[PDB]
Amino acid sequence: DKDVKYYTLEEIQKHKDSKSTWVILHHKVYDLTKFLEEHPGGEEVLREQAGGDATENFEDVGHSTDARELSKTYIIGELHPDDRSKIAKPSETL
Repeated sequence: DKDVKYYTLEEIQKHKDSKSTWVILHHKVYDLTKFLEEHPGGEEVLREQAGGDATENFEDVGHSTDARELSKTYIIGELHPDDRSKIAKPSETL
């Protein structure tokens, strides 16, 4: 409600251990901890790209033109602008 919650890619990569699961959908960190079983599909399918690159594995699924907007109420941030100043050249590395 103020701020970008710019989360570093290190931070997000921890979030798949037990409960806390975040999933990234076009330079946006979506928190889906309270959307695992609540997701109409299963649970583990979100976890398949927890703490990283869920983009390609989400837009491709082509959800709808109503539900993908709903994700915005679950945006907890986006890629930290240091690292994301570097997407420009992926050369990611590393």
